[PDB]
Amino acid sequence: MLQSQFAQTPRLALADTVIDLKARKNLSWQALTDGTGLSLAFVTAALLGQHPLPKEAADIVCGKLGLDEDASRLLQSVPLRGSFPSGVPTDPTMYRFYEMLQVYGSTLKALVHEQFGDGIISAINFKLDIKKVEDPDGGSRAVITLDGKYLPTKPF
Amino acid sequence: MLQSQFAQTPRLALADTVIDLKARKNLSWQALTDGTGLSLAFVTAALLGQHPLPKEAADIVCGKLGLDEDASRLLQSVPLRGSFPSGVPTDPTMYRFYEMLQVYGSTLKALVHEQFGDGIISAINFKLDIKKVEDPDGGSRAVITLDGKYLPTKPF
Amino acid sequence: MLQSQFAQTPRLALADTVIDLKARKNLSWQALTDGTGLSLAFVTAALLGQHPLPKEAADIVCGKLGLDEDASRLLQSVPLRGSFPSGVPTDPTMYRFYEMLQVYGSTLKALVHEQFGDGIISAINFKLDIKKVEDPDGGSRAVITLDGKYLPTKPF
Amino acid sequence: MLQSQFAQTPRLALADTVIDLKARKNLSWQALTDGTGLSLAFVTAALLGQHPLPKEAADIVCGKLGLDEDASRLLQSVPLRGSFPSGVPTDPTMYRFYEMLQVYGSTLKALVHEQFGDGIISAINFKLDIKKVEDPDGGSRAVITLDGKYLPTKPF
Amino acid sequence: MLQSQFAQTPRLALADTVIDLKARKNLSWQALTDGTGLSLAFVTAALLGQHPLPKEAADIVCGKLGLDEDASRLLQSVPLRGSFPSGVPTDPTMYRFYEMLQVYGSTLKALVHEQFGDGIISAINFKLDIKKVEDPDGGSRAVITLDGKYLPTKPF
Amino acid sequence: MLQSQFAQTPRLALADTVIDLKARKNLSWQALTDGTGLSLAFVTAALLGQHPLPKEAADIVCGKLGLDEDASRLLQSVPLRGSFPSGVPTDPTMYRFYEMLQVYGSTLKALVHEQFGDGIISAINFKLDIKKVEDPDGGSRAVITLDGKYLPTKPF
Amino acid sequence: MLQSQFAQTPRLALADTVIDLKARKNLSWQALTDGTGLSLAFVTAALLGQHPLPKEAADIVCGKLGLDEDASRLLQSVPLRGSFPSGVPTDPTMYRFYEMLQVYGSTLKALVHEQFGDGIISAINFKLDIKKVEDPDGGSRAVITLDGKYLPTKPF
Amino acid sequence: MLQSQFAQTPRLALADTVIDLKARKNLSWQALTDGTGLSLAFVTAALLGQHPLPKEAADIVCGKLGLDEDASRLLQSVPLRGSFPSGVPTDPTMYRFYEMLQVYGSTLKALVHEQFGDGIISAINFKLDIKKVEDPDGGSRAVITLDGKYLPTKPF
Amino acid sequence: MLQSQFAQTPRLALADTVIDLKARKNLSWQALTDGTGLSLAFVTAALLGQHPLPKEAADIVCGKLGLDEDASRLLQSVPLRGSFPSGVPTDPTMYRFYEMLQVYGSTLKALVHEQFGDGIISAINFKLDIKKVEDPDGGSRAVITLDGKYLPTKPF
Amino acid sequence: MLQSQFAQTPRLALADTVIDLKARKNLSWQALTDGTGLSLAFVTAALLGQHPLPKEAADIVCGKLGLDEDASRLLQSVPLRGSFPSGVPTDPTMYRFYEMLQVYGSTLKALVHEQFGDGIISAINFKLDIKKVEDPDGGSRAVITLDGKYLPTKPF
Ligand SMILES: [Cl-]
Ligand SMILES: [Cl-]
Ligand SMILES: [Cl-]
Ligand SMILES: [Cl-]
Ligand SMILES: [Cl-]
Ligand SMILES: [Cl-]
Ligand SMILES: [Cl-]
Ligand SMILES: [Cl-]
Ligand SMILES: [Cl-]
Repeated sequence: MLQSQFAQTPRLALADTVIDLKARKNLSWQALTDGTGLSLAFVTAALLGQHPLPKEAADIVCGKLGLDEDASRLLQSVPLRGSFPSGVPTDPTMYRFYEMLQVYGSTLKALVHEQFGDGIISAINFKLDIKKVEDPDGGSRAVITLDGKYLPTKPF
Repeated sequence: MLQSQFAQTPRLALADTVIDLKARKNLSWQALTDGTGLSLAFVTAALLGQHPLPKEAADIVCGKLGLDEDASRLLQSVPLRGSFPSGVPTDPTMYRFYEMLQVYGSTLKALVHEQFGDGIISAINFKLDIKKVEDPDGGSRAVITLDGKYLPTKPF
Repeated sequence: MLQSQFAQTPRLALADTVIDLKARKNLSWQALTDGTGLSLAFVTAALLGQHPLPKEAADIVCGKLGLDEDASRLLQSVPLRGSFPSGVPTDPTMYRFYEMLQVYGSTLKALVHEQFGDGIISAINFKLDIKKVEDPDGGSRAVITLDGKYLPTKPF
Repeated sequence: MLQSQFAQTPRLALADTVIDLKARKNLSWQALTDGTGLSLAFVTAALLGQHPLPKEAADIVCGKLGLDEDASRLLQSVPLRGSFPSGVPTDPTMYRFYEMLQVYGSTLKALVHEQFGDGIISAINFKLDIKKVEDPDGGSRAVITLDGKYLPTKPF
Repeated sequence: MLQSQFAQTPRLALADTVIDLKARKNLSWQALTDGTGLSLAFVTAALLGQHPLPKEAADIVCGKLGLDEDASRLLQSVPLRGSFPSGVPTDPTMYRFYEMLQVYGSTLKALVHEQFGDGIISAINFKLDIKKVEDPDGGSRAVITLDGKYLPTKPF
Repeated sequence: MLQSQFAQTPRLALADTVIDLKARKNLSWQALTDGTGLSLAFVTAALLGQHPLPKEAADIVCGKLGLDEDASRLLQSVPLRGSFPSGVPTDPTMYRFYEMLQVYGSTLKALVHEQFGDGIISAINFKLDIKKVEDPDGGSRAVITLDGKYLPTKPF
Repeated sequence: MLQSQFAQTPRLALADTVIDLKARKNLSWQALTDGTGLSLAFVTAALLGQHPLPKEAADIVCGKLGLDEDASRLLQSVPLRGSFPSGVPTDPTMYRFYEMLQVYGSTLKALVHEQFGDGIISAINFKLDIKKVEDPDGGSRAVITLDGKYLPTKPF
Repeated sequence: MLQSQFAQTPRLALADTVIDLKARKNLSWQALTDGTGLSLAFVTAALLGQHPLPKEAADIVCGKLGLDEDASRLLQSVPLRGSFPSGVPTDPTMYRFYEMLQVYGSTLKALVHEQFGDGIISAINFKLDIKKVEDPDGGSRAVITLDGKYLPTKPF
Repeated sequence: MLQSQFAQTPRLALADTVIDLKARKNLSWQALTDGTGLSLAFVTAALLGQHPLPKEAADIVCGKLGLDEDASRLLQSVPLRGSFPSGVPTDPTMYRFYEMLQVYGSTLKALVHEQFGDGIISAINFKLDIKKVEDPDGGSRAVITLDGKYLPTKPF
Repeated sequence: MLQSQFAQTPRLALADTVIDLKARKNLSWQALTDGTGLSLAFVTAALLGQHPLPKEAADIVCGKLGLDEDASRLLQSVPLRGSFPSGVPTDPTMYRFYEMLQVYGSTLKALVHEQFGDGIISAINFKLDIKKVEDPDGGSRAVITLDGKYLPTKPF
């Protein structure tokens, strides 16, 4: 039976505990995802308070971190989502993604309506991934793929 | 001498004109991008006030819309960027991209630091692309690629 | 080719014109919906700047109001939506619906997750209806029906 | 003597305990409502801090959860209401209901004044219910009914 | 058909005109209320954009100010209400009433629930009046009466 | 020596204690006022953190609630006043008074200047009272009297 | 009959005209105050939209600037006061007075309650003066005197 | 070596202790300042978290309050200043000083530039004092003196 | 007599015309500074509304831009300063300077207090310059020098 | 594996400890920087929560303060950066740097586009330095150097 949260505090406190135990055991997010059968972006988001995990995955990650059954039960609950509820990010790393939306937000709207029609690209029927690729200039680039269902607005 | 704007008002008024003339001439954003040698998302963003265009591309787009030499010069100016300066978007289409950042923002930070290191993904050394694909369950999906250079923090 | 707006100013000015002409001609919202084949809530929202109308409906409503082809083209454009972008409403009539959300918002979330699962009730695959009913206590009641698709959040 | 709260902190803390105990005991919101004679939405809202319960109902739900007399006394107090006092929700499930109000808020006002008159649809003399129905595509829909008394504004 | 406003701008502009003409003709608010059969507080609020007037009263006030049929029709339309939509007042005269609410707001809630019960004192089924009385210490006092219907919150 | 607070936290914590003890003893606000010689609204506001009480009254109310000398000393200290410092109220009961000010705020200013002159109605040389009347339409009404000294603004 | 404003726009527009005409005639604020019989701070505040002037003073100031009777009548109206309604000042000169309040605001409250009692120092029964003094260490100092009536808070 | 704070929390907690011990010992702000050789406004501000005290004065006031050497070391640290960081004050006593700036802020700017020139009146090279004077019309007045150095803005 | 502005609108409108005329004549900011005898950063800031220019410099730059005597007089007026009064910048170029303050703001305070003492680094007795330097590792760097007088906070 | 923070709370609590221990041992920021091989501004920012330290440097600074291995591990984690996430600073020392951005922000943008081109000055590839210089007029000045890489916008 699915349980849900009405406030962020319990799952943010669990995320605090994950960050601490992960650092103490010198673990990576990839290591916590290994063996769950789920995607790196989904499992990491769940541990940071933004998704529930299915029971089997929750128990797997909880064993790796040394978390108990109470923690696993909480990880399986549907959270109250939002990773920056208290204002636009000040952190440069997070801010750049907001800046991408500032520069291209109106473009995304315009091109969605041209290429698809009236409606939205879903954030729920939706997958996200990030990959590192080499830049021909020698550096590296992050390629973030947003893959969302088009939901049309139809007259009724 | 490259020129720049100190306020959004002139380029937003020019964007207003573009929207109106594009509708009057029944044009697409793709048609305005055709012949510029630049990508759809970049030219559309420029027309909506978020990038300068080089002189050649500015003159081509202005020719298609019936805009004069003053408009083309304004289009070649460096703008004061930002497509939603007056609050989080209320428009559902733009809001969904903000929601993606709310759910995955902390995950993106965590995975950038794991896969790249301390630093940022650029929003200016940056490419944006939208593809429309078929949805297996019926309908269509948008696959949006954000491609940004990794810039490391420099200890000093 | 479908056209879209990047700012609210043009459609809000058209809505201003609609309000003025509707009053001068002593028309009702029901009369403006009559003959479109569309629902009262959808057509009224479109006229107030929150939806595009298809060409045939746009042409019919503009005929009743005495609006020209430029207005009809604008009415057919996809708007930048949001009926209160400048803060929580002060108007008592609109505020009561906001108050309903303040009192029951956490309940709606909890019961959606219990009866449907993780995910959302859609605001896009969505229909709205308002009915007037006579109250046994004397007077009347409004029965507002929100009818939205459940979109599940699935692990990936 | 009926008692009331002047701050949200105690009832939010009680709601915290309800969420935790219902998860620990594998109870549903419907299970807690059973036997109170009150509607699911009302009892759930009360437990989440937005209504008082009558003594009989409060003792019923507290008995199921293992909460003591101090908790039941607090549940019987009139709360300081508001389920999102610290900003527009970031949670997608809650946000969609806010978005419905952004798109249709001005329409609701217009149609209330046309069909009822000057005045408001009450959020106090008011009932809310949520029903799950099938969608033809094999999924499901939520039909949320808002049923409020019309209170007229009359000259004085 | 009763008409309504969706934006404040037309009625605020009409209020602007009223203020200017009132000053030019050396009129009082009492003089504009005289002959309408309505209360000073209601007619004054209507002229300042916060209520509609019935046709007869609207034509009378409009006659005293020299306003035409267009102004009178607008005065008869249901407004989008709110006399300070852009922040807490800075004006000392209005601010003091806000301060009374800051000092006594929690007291009013506490005493309403004790003397009436759970529910609200209505701002819609509501009358306001201001009286001037001589202060025994010299000077004068304003006695402002707020007279609102108690609307109970009952379980459903 | 009269003492004063620089932060709300201690008196808000004392108010928390008052609410809890009042509920445990099934007391009314009227019972706490009885025997102090002061008005219900003043004593209630003091206990909710918005006024100091004189020593005699502070000792009487503390005796009824079971509060010690430390609580009484704090009740005698001048508070940092303000019953909603963190935003416009979400609670329906408190909000209605704010709405009253939104609708009639500009009217109150206009009528004060007409009937008194330039200046303010005091929130300091000020008395507040709430009375219940059993209204012929069935139910009851609250009659709230705001009684404030007129303080004129004079050239200097 | 004393007239009053409900919006700042007319007096801000008059203030714009004053500033422009003052610059064209190379006048000082002191020259505009000369002959009115009123204080420099009061007349300057009036011209900047924050006080009404008496008829005789309004006429004298209007004659020196070349302003007409419409301007004088508006200058005699009671304004909607507030010189920074749109946020904390960014201007360094005004900001320093705000900073004085940030550093010493809690001290001013504490010392008012110690030296006077519970209550306020009036901003209405109030005089402001600024004086220039030479600094013994070279340069000059501004001595700004705030002179306000103590209004006590008394139990009722 | 001079120490400094980067967050307000420690000095606000110390100010909390000062307020409590001052009340327990029935001391005045004047009594705490007397014997330090410093001005009442400076020492009171320091104790409320807004200035560091020199070692000799810090130990003297700590001796009067019964505070230990840890507290004195904290009182000697340069604070992160600001007595209302969380919004415009709601407290009437503090608010009147803010209202004074709302009414006269633009006047102060205007007269500073006239009597001194471009630049600022300093809030750092600055002294404040408060003086109680008797009012001829019965009662008392506060005379608050702000005394700041003029720092000119010169072209460079 | 030195003149000053009380609102930003005139100088922002003048800045608008500067930007437009500078682009039409294809001028550089350096070209506008040449011949004034003043620094590039000061003259540019003046033209963008943030400083007054001396008469001779104002007349020189106005001659180069084709602005008339009215514009020069406005350029000689002391402005109401602030280049982003309407929120944190969205433009990436301006935002980075804000981001440096976000990252290093607490460090600047700490190191100012250690190296200088209690007090401030002045923004008024202050010079700014920006210089382009080659980066030893490739590309270019901007070196922005902030040169401000230390003003100590001393006890009084 | 590099670790990162998702919330500011742990590194802000460590900064609290650093400040306390630094004062207790009467240390300077320079003494904490000595031996790290890093610059004063970088190490100080790291200790205040704004940068990770390399292991060697983290261990050295922890040895000077009496901090354990948990503190050092935390200092090596990439922080969620931002030294004023809860509003514009009230602290005068910090505020002056914000004020320099208010006065010169548009100038910096303008001159970056003139001297470098379209793009930004980095806050990430960035060095900060403070120098104390004696003022000829008596006293001292801070010469603060901001040294950031120019990052060009890449059209695509
Ligand atoms: Cl969605
Ligand atoms: Cl949706
Ligand atoms: Cl209601
Ligand atoms: Cl109501
Ligand atoms: Cl008052
Ligand atoms: Cl006052
Ligand atoms: Cl200063
Ligand atoms: Cl300064
Ligand atoms: Cl950067």
